[PDB]
Amino acid sequence: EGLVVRCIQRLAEMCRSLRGAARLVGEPVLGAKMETAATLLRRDIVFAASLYTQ
RNA sequence: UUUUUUUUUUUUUUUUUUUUUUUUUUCUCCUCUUUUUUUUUUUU
Repeated sequence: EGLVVRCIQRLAEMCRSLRGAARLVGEPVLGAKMETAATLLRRDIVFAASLYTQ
């Protein structure tokens, strides 16, 4: 479980960039379930990162 | 005997206003028959 988190943070970027395409076309049927997936993907272990964040 | 790298949730907020129910039409139009008009009066 070292490459899973990197694959996750790679997936979340394309899901964040598909919103601009769904908005450009004008088809919010997919842009709504994609927004729900985007908010459904953000966990807390992903953002742990390093020790002295703050 | 299969390594290394590919960022992410738009920025903004400390704007004034001194009125008052309604609201706006419909034309001129042959009234039939015993009468002058009876009448005080008293019992409420």
